[PDB]
Order: sequence, then C-alpha cells, then structure tokens
Amino acid sequence: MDAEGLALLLPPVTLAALVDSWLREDCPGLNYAALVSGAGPSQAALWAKSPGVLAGQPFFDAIFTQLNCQVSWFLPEGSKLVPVARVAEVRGPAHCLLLGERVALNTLARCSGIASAAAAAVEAARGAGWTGHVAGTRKTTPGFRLVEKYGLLVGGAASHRYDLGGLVMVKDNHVVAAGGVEKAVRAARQAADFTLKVEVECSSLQEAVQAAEAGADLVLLDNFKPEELHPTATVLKAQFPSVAVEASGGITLDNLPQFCGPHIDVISMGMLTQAAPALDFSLKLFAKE
Amino acid sequence: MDAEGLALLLPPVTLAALVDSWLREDCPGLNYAALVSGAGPSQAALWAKSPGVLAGQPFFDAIFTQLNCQVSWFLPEGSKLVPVARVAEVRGPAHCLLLGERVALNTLARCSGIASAAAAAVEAARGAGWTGHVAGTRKTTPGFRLVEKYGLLVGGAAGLVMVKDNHVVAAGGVEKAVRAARQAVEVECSSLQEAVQAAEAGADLVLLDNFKPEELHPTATVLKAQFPSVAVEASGGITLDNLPQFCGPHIDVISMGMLTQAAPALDFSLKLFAKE
Amino acid sequence: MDAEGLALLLPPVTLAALVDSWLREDCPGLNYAALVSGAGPSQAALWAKSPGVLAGQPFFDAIFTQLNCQVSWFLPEGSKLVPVARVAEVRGPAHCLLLGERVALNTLARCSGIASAAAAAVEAARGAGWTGHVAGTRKTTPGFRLVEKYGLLVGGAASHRYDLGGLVMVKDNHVVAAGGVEKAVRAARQAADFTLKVEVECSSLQEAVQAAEAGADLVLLDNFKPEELHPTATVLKAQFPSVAVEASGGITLDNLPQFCGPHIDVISMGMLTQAAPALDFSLKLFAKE
Amino acid sequence: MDAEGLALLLPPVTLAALVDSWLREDCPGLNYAALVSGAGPSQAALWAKSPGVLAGQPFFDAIFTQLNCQVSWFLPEGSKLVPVARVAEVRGPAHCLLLGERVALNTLARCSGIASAAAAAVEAARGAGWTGHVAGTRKTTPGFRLVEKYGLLVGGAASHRYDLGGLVMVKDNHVVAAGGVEKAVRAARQAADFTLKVEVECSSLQEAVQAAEAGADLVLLDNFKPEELHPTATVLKAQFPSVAVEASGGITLDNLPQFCGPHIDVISMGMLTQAAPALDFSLKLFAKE
Amino acid sequence: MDAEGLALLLPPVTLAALVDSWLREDCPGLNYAALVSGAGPSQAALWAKSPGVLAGQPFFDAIFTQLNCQVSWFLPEGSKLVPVARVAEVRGPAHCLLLGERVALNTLARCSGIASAAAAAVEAARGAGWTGHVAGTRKTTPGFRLVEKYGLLVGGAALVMVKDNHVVAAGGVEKAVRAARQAADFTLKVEVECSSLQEAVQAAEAGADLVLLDNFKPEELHPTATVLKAQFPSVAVEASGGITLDNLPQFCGPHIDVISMGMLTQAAPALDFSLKLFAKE
Amino acid sequence: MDAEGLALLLPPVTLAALVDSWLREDCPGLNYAALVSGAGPSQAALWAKSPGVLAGQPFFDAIFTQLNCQVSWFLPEGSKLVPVARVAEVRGPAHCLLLGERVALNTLARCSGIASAAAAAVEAARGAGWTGHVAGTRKTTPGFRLVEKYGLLVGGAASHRYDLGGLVMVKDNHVVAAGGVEKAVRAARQAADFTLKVEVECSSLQEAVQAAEAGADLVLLDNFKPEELHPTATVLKAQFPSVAVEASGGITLDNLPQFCGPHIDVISMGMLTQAAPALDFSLKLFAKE
Repeated sequence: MDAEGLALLLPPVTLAALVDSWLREDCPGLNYAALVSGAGPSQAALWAKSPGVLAGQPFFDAIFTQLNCQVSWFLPEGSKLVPVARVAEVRGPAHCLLLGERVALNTLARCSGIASAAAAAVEAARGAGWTGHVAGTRKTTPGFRLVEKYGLLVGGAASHRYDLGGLVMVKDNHVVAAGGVEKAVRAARQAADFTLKVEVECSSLQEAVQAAEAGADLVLLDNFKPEELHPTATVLKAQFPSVAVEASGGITLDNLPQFCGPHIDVISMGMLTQAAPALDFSLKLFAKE
Repeated sequence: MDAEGLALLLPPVTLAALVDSWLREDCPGLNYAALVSGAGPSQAALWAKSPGVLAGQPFFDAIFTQLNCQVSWFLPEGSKLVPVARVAEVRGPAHCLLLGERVALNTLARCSGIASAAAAAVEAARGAGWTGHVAGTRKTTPGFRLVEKYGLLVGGAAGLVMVKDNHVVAAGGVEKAVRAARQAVEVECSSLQEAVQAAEAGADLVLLDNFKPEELHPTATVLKAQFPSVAVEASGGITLDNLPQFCGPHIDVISMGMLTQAAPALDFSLKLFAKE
Repeated sequence: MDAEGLALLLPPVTLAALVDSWLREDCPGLNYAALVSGAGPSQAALWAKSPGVLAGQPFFDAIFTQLNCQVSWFLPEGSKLVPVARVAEVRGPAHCLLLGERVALNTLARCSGIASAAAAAVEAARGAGWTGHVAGTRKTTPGFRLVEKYGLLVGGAASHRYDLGGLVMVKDNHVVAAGGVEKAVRAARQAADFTLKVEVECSSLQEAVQAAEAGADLVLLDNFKPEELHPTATVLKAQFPSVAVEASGGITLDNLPQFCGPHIDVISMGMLTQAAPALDFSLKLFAKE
Repeated sequence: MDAEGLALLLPPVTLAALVDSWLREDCPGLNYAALVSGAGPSQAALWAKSPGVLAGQPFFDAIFTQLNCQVSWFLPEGSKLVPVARVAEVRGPAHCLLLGERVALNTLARCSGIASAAAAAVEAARGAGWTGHVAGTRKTTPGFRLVEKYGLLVGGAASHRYDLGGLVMVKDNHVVAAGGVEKAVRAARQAADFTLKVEVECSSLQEAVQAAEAGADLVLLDNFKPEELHPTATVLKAQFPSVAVEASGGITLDNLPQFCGPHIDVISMGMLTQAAPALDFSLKLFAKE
Repeated sequence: MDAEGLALLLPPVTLAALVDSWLREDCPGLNYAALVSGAGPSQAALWAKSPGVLAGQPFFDAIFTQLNCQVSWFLPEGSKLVPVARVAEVRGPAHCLLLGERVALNTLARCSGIASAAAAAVEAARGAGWTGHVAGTRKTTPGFRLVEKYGLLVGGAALVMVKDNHVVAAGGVEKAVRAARQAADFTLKVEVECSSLQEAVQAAEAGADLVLLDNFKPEELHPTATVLKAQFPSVAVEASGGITLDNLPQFCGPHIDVISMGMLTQAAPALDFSLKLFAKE
Repeated sequence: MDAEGLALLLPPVTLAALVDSWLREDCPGLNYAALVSGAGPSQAALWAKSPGVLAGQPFFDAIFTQLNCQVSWFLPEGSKLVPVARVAEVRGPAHCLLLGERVALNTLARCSGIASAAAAAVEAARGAGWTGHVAGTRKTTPGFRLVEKYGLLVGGAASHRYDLGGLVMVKDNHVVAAGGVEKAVRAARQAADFTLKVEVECSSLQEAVQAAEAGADLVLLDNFKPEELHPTATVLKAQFPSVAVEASGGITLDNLPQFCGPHIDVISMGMLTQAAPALDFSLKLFAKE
C-alpha cells in the first residue's frame, strides 16, 4: 500500500536478467560513441519535464548498476512531478553513463506515464464518491509486463488477480468453445478443487444473467454503455449478493464518472496501459569534475 | 515498399525467438483454462474496431504458428482500417487459439498503433506542402524495438554514429567532438552558433532540439549557405497538431517522439464463431 | 477428472523449451555410440516393470518428437500399470531412438513414481472415509517443477491456492520478521486490498488462534502429532468456521489415516515428491535389418 | 576422495547459471511476501532434522550469494548429520533470505538424500569385506545431473569411465541394432584409431562370454540374480582377467551383501538416485532488524 | 584512429554474455583437474611466441574476471610483438586460472592473428603507394564475429549490400538498387556487386554509392575503374576476391578506393601464446 | 572410420541450437536486402572453387533446414574436391536462401579447410614411412568447437583422444600448481578407481624423464626443435615402458616431416585448426521459375 515500500516487490534475479536483455537489445555491436565519450568520471542530472507520478526507480537503478554507475534520488518513488524538476544524479564512467541513457529514460518514461494515468483515474473515481477499485487489464506490452504492472501499483491501480492472483477467467471465447456458459463454469470448477472464484466475460444483459445463475462469483460487463450498464448491474445484485460486478470496455479518464455506479465493484481501464503517454525525461550531463 | 511485401523484412529465426520469449512470459505455469475450452478444431475472426493503419502481420502469424495455428488475412499489410472491419481468420485447436490470443492482440495493437501514428504524421506533412521524410526516434519500449520499428516502416515513416549534446559536453567542445567521431553524424544543439560549428572537419548531419518554429528557419537558412552538403533535422515537441509549423524550406527530416511514446494502440478483438 | 484431458495443461512452448534443454544437457558432444547403432529404421517396446500409475506421456512424446521419432501408446495417461506390461512402441532411426532412451525413461519413471505415490495417498485417505483433500507441497526438484506438478495431478493430488497466485503465504519466518502474527497478517492484507487469501503457517495451538483472530483465511498446522492436531483443528473450526485448516509435516502413507480428521480440509504430503521412489521402465528394440 | 576439496569440482560459471535459472523459475513475478517481512538485516539457522550426510554447500552458497546473502557453515561438507543439528547460519536482508529459502532447502535436501544413500551403501559393502566399489548410475533427474553427481561423490560413490577418460557403452539395444555383439564391439572400436575402452551390457552368462571373447574391456552384468552373478564373474576373471566386471540391476541396500563378491569390480546402484529420500532441513529466522 | 581507447568499443553486457557461453562450452561437467592443482593463490605469465600485432585484451580480461582473477598488462592493446615477449600477468586461485587458460589463449590467438594480418596487408598496400582503405569482409567464423571485427580494427582495417544474387533474384542490376532505396527512405546507402562494367555503369546510373567488382583480374580491373569513376564521380569503387598479401600491389590503383580481402579472416594464422605458472606460493 | 557415416556423430538438438545462434548473429535487425529479392521459388548451386576435402554437410543442411530450404548433395561427405566442382544445389524462397548463404558458406569453408589440412597431414606422414597417428588439439575457436572437432575427424586426424582414449592430461601448469610431477600424477590417478592413462606435458629432457619415472603413460614433448626431439624420444626408451611419446608445438604442414620419427607415436598439430585456410565456395542463383 505504501508507495515507497513497493520497491521490495521486484524479484532481483529476473529483474537483473530483464535489464540484461534490454541492454543487449540496444547495442548489439561496437560502440563508437564511447570513443568520443572517453571513460572519465562524470555526472548527469535527471530532469523530469512532465506533470504526473514518478515510478520506475528500481528499473532505473538496476540498469545503471549493470554498467557500474551509481544513482542518487532527491524525490522518492511516487512523488508528484512538477515540470523541470531535478529528480536524480547519475555517476560513472562517461561511456557507460551514455550507454545506459536510452534504456533507462525509456523505461522510467513509460513506467511513470502508466503510474500517472493510473493516479489521474483513481482521482476521478473518488471525485464521484465511488467506493470500488480501479484496475488494469492484461493489455500489456509483450516483454514489458513486469514494468507496466509495477507502474499500475505505484499510481494506485491494481493488478487484476490475473497475475496479482489467479481466478480462471472465462472469456466469451471460453463460453463459445465450451458450449454455453453453464458448461464452462463447472469445467472451471472441475480443475480447481476448492472454494474457487470464477469470473465470466459478458457482452450482453442475457449473458450476464445466465452466468450468475451458473454460479459465477464475478460478472464482467464488457463494452456496455452506462445507460444499459447500471440496470444490468442492479439486477445481478438482486440476483445473488456475493456476485461482484466488473466493468471494462471503452472507459476513459473523462467519461469514467458515467461508469462509477451504485452497483459496480471494479472498473478495468485498458487505456491505463494501451493509451498512457510517456512522461518526459532527459538526462543532461552537467559537469565532468 | 509494397504496402504488403515488407513482411519479408523480418529474419525468421530471430522472430521465432522473440515470439517464444513472449509466450513463455505469458503462461509459465499450467493452463487450466485449456480444460474449460478443450482441444476441438476451431476458428476465430480478427475484428478491427479502431481507425488507422494495419501493422504487424508477421508477428501475429509467428505467434500462432508457434502454437500450430494457421492464419488467413483478408487485408494487405499496411492497408487502412475503417472500423468494425474483418481483418483475418485464425484456425486451430481451441485451447491453442486462446493461448495465443492476448500476446497476438496486444502485439498487433501496438504495432498498428505506431503505424497509424506514423501515417498521420506523413499525411499532414504531405498535405501541408513539404518535401522530405518524417522519421521516428529511439524512444522505444525496451525489449520491443523490432516490433516498433517495423511499425514505423509500414506507416511510411523514415549510417554512421549520432552525437547528442552529451557526447559534446563529455568530449569537450563541439569542434573537438566532431573530430572525435570521425577519427575511426547528426550533432545536437541548443543554439545557432553550435549548429554552424556542428559542420566542421567533415560533419554530415544536424539535429535541432526543443526550438520554436520561428527560431529555426534563420538557423536553417544559414546552413544551405554554410556548406549545402549537410541535411537539417527538426526534433522536440513536434506533435500531430503542430506539424506544419515545423516543416520548412530547409528542413529535410522531422523525427518526433510521440509516434512511439504517445501513440495509442488500436482496438482489436478475436471472437471464436463456430466450434466442433 | 479426465486423465487424458490433463495433457492439455502443459504450455506447449515452455514444454518444448524444457525438453530441449534436457536433450542438450544429456548429449552436448559427439555421439560415438551412434556409430555402433546405425540409422536404420527401428521400433522399440516400452516395458513397465513396476506397479503404479502411468504418468508423463506428454513429456515422453515431446522428447521423441524433437528426435524425429513417433510413439504409440497402449495404455492411456493415468492407467494402473501391472508389472511387465507392454505400454507403448517407439518408431524411428536407431541412433535417434537410443539418444532419447535415457532422458525419456528417467522422465517417465520419475513422473509416474510421483503419480503412483499420490494415487496411493488419495486412496488411503479415501479408504478411511476422509472427504478432505491430499495435496502435494512445494518441496520440488529445482528445474523439474512442471513435471512434478503434473505427476501429482495425474495421481489425484490437489493444486494449492498458491501457484494460482491468489494467496500470500506468511510462514513462521515472516511472522518473526514482522514482529508477530497480528502485524504479519495485516501487512499481508495490505499487499493489495482485494486479494484477501492469507494463509499463516503455525506450529502451536496458540499461534493458530492468534492467526485466526488476526484475519487469516487458512491455517497451515505444521509438524503436529495426531493427538495434538485433532484437538487444535476442532477448536479452530468451533470458533472460526470460515478459516480452513491444512496440516503438513511428518505425514507418510502408513500413518495417513491417523492424520485424517473431520476438521482437516487439506493434508499436504512432502513425501509425495521427496520420497516417491521412481518406477522401473525399460525400452528395448525388436527388429533391426 | 577427501570430501571438502570436492567443492572444487564445480565449474563456477555453469553453477551460477544453474542457480540463476532455478531462482527465475521459483519467483518470476511480484513478491508480495517481501512486504510482510521487510528488508531489515536478519539471521536464519539451518537445521538438519534427518540422519545422514550433508552435501550441497556450493549450491546453497551460490543461491544465497546471488541474493547478496552470506552463509557460515558449522559442519564441513560431507559430515554426518545427527538429528536436530544446527548446521549453518545465513545472514541477509529479510526478504532476500526468504526468497532463497525454498530453492536452497530443496536443493540441499536432494543432494544430501543422495549422499546419505551412497554412504549407507558404501559402508555396507565395507563391513562385508568387499574390495569392490559402489557407484551410481546415469539414472538422474533431467536438468539436475550436476547436483546429483555431486551428491553421489560426497557420499563416497565412484566415478565411471564416462566421467574420467572416455568410454563407449554398448547397451543391449546397441547389440541388437548392430546385429550381434561381435559386430557391435567391432563397430565401437572403429570410432578411433587409438585404443578404446568398450563396455557391453549383458543379460546372461552366455552374452557375458560372447561379449568378452568379442574384445569387450568392461562387462556390465545387468540384472543377474546373485546365483548367476558369481559363477559368471569367476569365469570372466579367470579366463579374461583383463576384463572389468560391473554389476547393476535390482540392487538394494538390503541385498547389497549378496551382490558383493571377489570378482565383482564395481556395483552401480540405481536406487541411489531414484529411491533416495531427501533429508528434512529447515531454515528458521531467529531475529530481525 | 585511437590507440588504446579502442578497448571502449566493446559493450560490457554483450561481452560478459559472450564470454559466459565460452566458459560454459569449455567446462560443461565436473572439473577433475582442480583436484590436481588446488585453489591456492598463484600467478601466471602470458608469453608471446609469434611476431605480429597483439589484439584481444578486453576479451582476455573479461574471461578471467568472470573467474575472479586479475590481469596486469605489460604491453598496450595494439603493440607489435617480437617473440618471447612477456606480455602479462594473471593472478588468482590455481584452478580458476587454468579454467580460463584454454578459452583465454584461444581468443587472444585468433584476435591477434587477425590484427596481425590486417597490419601486414595495410603495410603492403602502403608500400605500393596506394592511399585507400584495406577492409575485411563478413567471411567470419560463425559465432565469433565480434572478436574478429575487433581484431581487424586493432590491425588498421575498416549501408545495404546488393550481392550478385540480389541482381538475379530481383531481375536486373537496375531494379535491385531502386527496390533497395524503396523502403530505405534515403536512410541507408546502397552498394552493389558487379562482374563487368556493363553491370557497373548500370548500378552507378541507378544511384548506388559503391560498386564492388568481384573476381576481376588485375588487367581487367584497372581500366574498368578509371572509366567508372569518370562518368559518375561520386561513386566509390571497391575491388575484391582473389586478393592475397603477395598480389596486393597488383590490385592497388589510382581509382580503387577500398580493397576487401577474405584472407584477413579466413586465412589469418593465430599467434602463438602461452600461459605458464611461476614462483608459486 | 567411414567418413560418409560420421554425420551420425552430430547430436540433432545441439546442432539446431548452434545453428540458431549463428543465424541470430548474422541478421540482428531488419533485412532490407530481402525486399530486393522477394519470396519466389528459386534455387542456387554450390560451387567448390578450391581443391581439398569436403566436410560439413550436416551444418550446411541444418542451417538451410532451419530456414525452410532443402539441399540435394551430388558428392558424399568426405570426397576430394576438384575445383570447377558442382557439389550441391539448394531450393527455397529467395530471401530465405540468401539469408542462409553467408553462414552456410563460412561454416562449410572452415570445416572443409580443417579437413583438407588434416587429410594432407595424414597423407604426408604416411608418405614419410611414419606409422604414428596425426591428431589435432583443443586450440579451437570458442563457440565453434563442434565444427572444428568434426572436420578433424572427417579428414582423418584424431580430435577426440581426451573424449575416448581413457586419457587424462597433466599439463605442466598442473605439475607446477601441485609442486612436482610426482604428486601431479598421483592426484590425477586418485580420481578414478580404475586404471587410467596419464599424459604429462614436458618442455625439456629433465621434465620428460621425471614424468616417465613418475609413472606417466604418455609424455608430451612440447616445443622441441626436431634436433632435440628425436634424441630425447630415443632416450626415453631407457624407460622402455609402454610409455608413448607425443610431439607438439609449432608442428605445421611445412615442417611436419622433420617431426616424424621412429620413436614418436603421436603428433598433434595446433595449426590444423589455428592455421587451416578455408576452402573457396560460392552459392549462385541460376533459374527462378
């Protein structure tokens, strides 16, 4: 919960190995920019030039540690950013400093952007007194999910149980191939041999209702209109009481009030990751000394 | 250059290693959802719900190929997409189709989204009467460059070693630095004197960063009059809105950051439609 | 649950990568024995010389497929093996068959041995009238996790709330790090508001009660003797019906009925993976000219 | 032979990549446990709750060194383990200690179980006055051979010719493929212009003699009963005194004295790796911060 | 051209990953040789027993650093070696020292044998008055590109290339280069292999920066390029194929700008090095 | 022996991984060259422009089999090549065929040059009435070791003595680390309970006689002039043991006959892999129907 203790969430080995691949991706051969740089001791200042939330310090750190550079932060992880802010200093050999600059900035930029979009969107949820949770989707970038998931958590959103946990989602496609929703749900509880929580993706009011009577614990109301969403939700908590309702599909920071309803527990926003602009950063080398 | 023959731009072996990496990332553990759906033959339709350019077919196929699934495309690669269009059909064992579903869609969503974004950058520069080429930057998602650069290519967007303004500060002076790269270029700048100096001891290109449109053409003018051999690039704060203001009589390339940093993904989905 | 339908659980790409690394581990140099054997087409019989459950056909297949060989099974995945049974036939070039013999047999032997031990434990507990569930532990051979999980499943063992990823496991060591159970459970609940499955591992009746009071959804009773376990479960279910009681530590196939009890939900057995002797299989050719 | 220089056998870079992959397998995603425990400096005690031999210090060390943790040993590698013995201390940040607990414990359990089984068998053949040597087999767990070979050696089992120097192993499948042992052994020697060591697996006294008259250097007497094993080895040693006699198949620690004999050189026991119970070890924190 | 800052060309993380697979390749199983030697602190001397250019220091250092050993270099990267020269000292446990020997000596041998041959050819072409660059090719050992590309660089050697087979597969020397600029967008340069002047003027017409004239004989090669550098001035012309240390003067000419030789990587003897333990603890 | 069936020695999964890494190294980024050629069914012919021995078909095939192309060979593996020779043709999509050109040619060139140099050295030493064997060494290119060791075998040099000869090598760096050849040879023997051959590497006549007195089976005479080698070798007969003599050190084709002597049993030439010029091959497209 506390934004700063969350650095402890990232597993050191797979994070080291994930930063290793990125470094390899970007310089596959001889680095001629080093020959201009020299290997003289140097320093750079990291300027944040965008409003938002700051997230991604552990990835930033690990990248420069791999190049045996050191980094000193003046804002914590989760600080509000007010443009043109000194956030950090980086020290090490010039050529290693400039090797790690792209990857590092690029990583911080998008991580912060997704924390920033997430923060905005939870401030919109409390704005309309809504007392459910804002969540992300699995609509992440192949190869980059550790970073994006961390951003959502920093900016206050939540990883869906999809990998924050494990709930056996049934998508319509599951429903289609299983032969209807009832079949797919006992096949969903066939496997897990305990009080499981099963969730169904539902595109229409009829689908939602069959799913609940089939005994699902969450109903996902996908790509509904606010007009038809709340009537659908109200019935399904007159159906069963423990059935949570989740809303995804076409939800944006502006029109999110329209989805915050008396009768929705969760809102998943695909744009937290698919549409979030990257925060603007730059690493300007200050002195050589 | 064919709207649809650039799928050949990808080396097959590196593609399968990239795909394989993505798939093991997604489902390390056992796949219980496979039991829900079973292994019966199946088909799904790829639907495009956004406007834009289509991009990333080769990654899409390599995913499903690695899973023993075949793919029929109904549009060329790089064709335009007007919403709720049927883009393709994917066939194979139900559980293998669902296994590839999100890596494929998330991949195709971001590739198209960048290509879409490039296309708008070149169409506004084409329409605002300007010669040259619109390029991307290196502001890419780590571990995802191959996808993102292919996406620029398909969208119509645009050597030696580049020298940003930190190699200059590190090597001491622009005059000493240009040398330093040539001893074995796009020098960066924040002033006019620095852009004139940039071409010395033999330099070949320039890149102006975070300049107002009004302040750049008097810089730009004096370079065809310095040594006409060097091109001039504009960079920084170029967006879809403010694109014509940065096009100039003496601006050869315009590389923007927001075609990859601020380019929303396109809405796709994949529905199964008949199952036996 | 349907035993041939269990093959569907192995993710194909990581199954292929796993098989590939085994073969590389086993023959990285020059294969001189191929000179003795030639490449002529051949056929071999798989013989089961041990009693138990057959488990591991998907690994066996994959191994021989990367060697361009073909397997026909006579028993389905999950069968009871009655010693000296002709279980399968393997067709391909002589040298490719012998190249896969060792990794294939060692894989099949170790998986089946785990399924044989699990099936015997599921039925020992069945036989005593216990409606709880036998599960396996996380005490697995590093690198062989996927095979060993699959073996448990073919034999009837269960899968835990973990792996599914919807459970924070606070062990004794976490308690001590956190200052005690009450603080430990609260930090665990604050990992994220919404995935409230906290299991607390406990070594005394008092420790279980505090965990139950602090809001623990499961209680792992560790290394209790049967005459300590049963009273402890009985009072916990008397005062905390919604908490689930899982017992582990010290359980064998011999004493397992002693550990069944009407208030034990899950018995997880380390021996299933840590002392499950491997079954005996062999693979012989029967024509080559 | 002396068990503490045995650690010198492990190649550092291969060992590190092995430990690196095991860790990645065990925690590929976010580590919510860490927030419960924090990152304060801690100390855990390694307890040995089972009788046997203690093998695996190099793997246990490498696991924790990659998590920037330290180990102090109180017992040398190889030393006998008397139940409930305090065998090591591990110092580090709390969450890093618990990140390594499971893999380190599971690795040490297996390696020690195998060394324990080897040592019990080595000693049973020494009390019985046998001049021969007990060995393991290639019947290891895939991807884990490095630990299991090491376990065998610390327990006192011997190396084969596939370990030191070369060997062509003509298994009974190779006899059938070449069509005859004379044809199989002479194909084997064709693998080099220099003197080879060729071992033929034999299932009967007939095949043993045919193997020896064929120029076999070693003879693996697979699965004889002791009534046939001793006349066979007595014949071989008399009339082919240069031939080495190895026995394997169906050997147990109980019947091992029946397979000893003055003309058996080596006894490869498969159970040493497929029916060797892991030792029970635990890692308990004993203060934090 | 820098002299000893060329160590900085090599990207550190790619380097340790590469050295890593070299060590896992050489030592898959158990290390029985360590029981002979032990782990006592010790010290070894690197000997150069061959004349030539010394190249490969970053690889040598990387290999032994991975084994927790230390290296002291007595000669800078790029020196000429005259034999029996004492070039370095390596420090660390006895078993870790010998663990790195075979992959350390092999890498150095190849790297410095290829720098040697680059120097020998750079000199020979210099002795013929020729003022253009001597480059290597891509006929490298597979998996070893980085080490060989660095070797040539230490030795003094040096866009999209349309080989003869892209002329055939496109269907004309002419259409290949314009389908080459097609999606290249002015971003990359175009070089084209040719076996006659017909072909050469075609590719220069169509705006190809460089012409490579493959397997011409020196009579034929020199009037070719004179004629060619005239019609289109800015087209740099390269000759290659069948070029050796000895016949290199016959391939140097007023109008050749680059000479690629495949001997420089496919026929570059390794240098003789050795690593002997001394004055032990 | 039979060079045609030594393809059997190559393990298929290791071959495939090796070939993948080379393909990865050769095409790191986009292949714009592929746009010029296209993906139409075409074919090329493989031209041996150089004389020698043909070796390396399995790596050639494997490369093009990874790329979805097929190879028909007109000469068997191991055949003396006469230049102006058409050796094979290859069919596939154009861009794929040209994607495999470079790596296939470089590999076949280097393998065949190593084999050609080995065949030369074997024939030359037969021509001098010498009956020892020519062998290669482990001076092999890292990452390429398999191809070089194979080529050696194809051309008739032993590359596998330390894989198959029951042989263990005691370098003179061991002798020094162990302090005297007396204990180097004793430690080398300690590791095995079976008799093994020990080869000691000597730089002088003193070192040689001490190694034979120590019990060495082979003595490697390293870097002797021919002038000092053969007196040294004749003298060791003083031992008269089945003590073999091996010569090594700068033995090239141009000086090999001077090292052939009646008291030299093995000659190992590092230049067969360090200084073996590569054969000239080209792969030219002809028709595109």
